[PDB]
Amino acid sequence: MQPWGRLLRLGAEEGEPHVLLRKREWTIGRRRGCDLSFPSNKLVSGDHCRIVVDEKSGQVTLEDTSTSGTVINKLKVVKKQTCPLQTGDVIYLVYRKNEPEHNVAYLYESLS
Amino acid sequence: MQPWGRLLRLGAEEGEPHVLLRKREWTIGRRRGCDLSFPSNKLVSGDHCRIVVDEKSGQVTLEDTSTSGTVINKLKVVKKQTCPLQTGDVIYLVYRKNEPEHNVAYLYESLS
Repeated sequence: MQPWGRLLRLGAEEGEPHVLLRKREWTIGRRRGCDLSFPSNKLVSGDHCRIVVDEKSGQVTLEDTSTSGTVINKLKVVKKQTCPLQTGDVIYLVYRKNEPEHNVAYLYESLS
Repeated sequence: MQPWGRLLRLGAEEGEPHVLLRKREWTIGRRRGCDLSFPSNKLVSGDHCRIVVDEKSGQVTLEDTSTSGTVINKLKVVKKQTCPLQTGDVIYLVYRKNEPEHNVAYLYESLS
């Protein structure tokens, strides 16, 4: 099955290869059976999570099956709408993917 | 009224002051009238967005009223659940704040 996505391990030595997702379901875990395995990492659950692409809608999802959870850093676009704000979120009044020099970002933190 | 939260401009010289939110509603825009104004920035709408804390629930919200939107970076925790994935999202199988040496992060990108 043709690749619909890829993964790149960050902070790795120069030349880190991409992992191509050529399956409808991609498992990640400490167990050697997973598609992406981390048998020496004690902080990853046996079956930590799975990435799945929907054939019909075309939407990609990640489902956590670990004992402590999976964290995901995400950029959300709020256009003429309301949105929750939690401590740690960064507000970009101006965001440029190509040129972050022009970014105007603010870290929000509650004091309560 | 006491400060319930604060904002910090990122990427600035050392000594950047936190902006204290002392009002239930805090407007942000190019207009000089806004609580947080950017009169010289042309990429910021007259009234860009508004930050609010519910007197009742205590929840904090950011409402966008700009012409092109407001971007928010999020640190989401997925625990025994599902969640959409978008190109640019970073999956942290292992997350240690301030201890990124132990992080196991993968940048996700769609090919289709």
